[PDB]
Amino acid sequence: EKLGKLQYSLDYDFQNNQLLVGIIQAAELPALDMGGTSDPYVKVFLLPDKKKKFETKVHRKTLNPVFNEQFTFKVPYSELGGKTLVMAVYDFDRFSKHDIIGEFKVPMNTVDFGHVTEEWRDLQSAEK
Repeated sequence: EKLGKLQYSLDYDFQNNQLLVGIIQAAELPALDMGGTSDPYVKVFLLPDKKKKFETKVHRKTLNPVFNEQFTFKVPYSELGGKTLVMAVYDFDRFSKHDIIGEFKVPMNTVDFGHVTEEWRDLQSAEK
């Protein structure tokens, strides 16, 4: 844990009233596969905030992958106010015990979805 980072650019399509979380890449998180690599997968959902578990495409034998991967957040900015953005780097290792790699906790009230949210966001240690 203390995962490294995942830089993103999250945008709003407001006339479907949904947020968009198009990250970039996560970099150099611990390997859960038999090749000193991982098969990254990002869990992205909220509570009654929008409990929509979306999923990154699995990046085989690399935990430092760059997708620019859209986390579909079907909640308006006005609706953001209550909402809690949790994001979870999870390794789908298809065989062994799946280790949760990392996570980040992102409260809506701190995230400005006026236009495009571009900042380099770090994967913090998850203990799940």
